[PDB]
Amino acid sequence: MTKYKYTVEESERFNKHGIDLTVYGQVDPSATVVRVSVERGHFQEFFNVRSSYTYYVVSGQGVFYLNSEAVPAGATDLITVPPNTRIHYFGSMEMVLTVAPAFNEQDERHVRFISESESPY
Ligand SMILES: O=c1ccn([C@@H]2O[C@H](CO)[C@@H](O)[C@H]2O)c(=O)[nH]1
Repeated sequence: MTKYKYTVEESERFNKHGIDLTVYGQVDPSATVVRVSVERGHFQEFFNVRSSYTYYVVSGQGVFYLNSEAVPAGATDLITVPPNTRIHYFGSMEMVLTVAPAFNEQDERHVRFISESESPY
């Protein structure tokens, strides 16, 4: 009766601000986990008032901007962003993202769009 396994085939998959998201559909108040694929960048800056965003970099190389501070990131690195921190990133990377407490779109806040020319990837 209990669903333990979620697959890519059954996931919701869409593009948002230059990234390709795989949202498995996990429901759990403690955290939710998604895949993020980025070719050149996440061309938007945002923050989340409630949840920490933890990015594990599966492959590739990029750079996060966290409250405007550059944080280089590469394969096998863990990037740990606390709540209420402005986020954007450039790069060519495959990542696994944890949002803890569970992602709620109501908690996210748009700061600005970013020109695609700003990414050096
Ligand atoms: O369940 C989730 C988790 C993350 N994201 C999005 O993934 C990006 C993470 O950088 C942000 O645009 C964030 O809103 C979603 O859309 N849904």
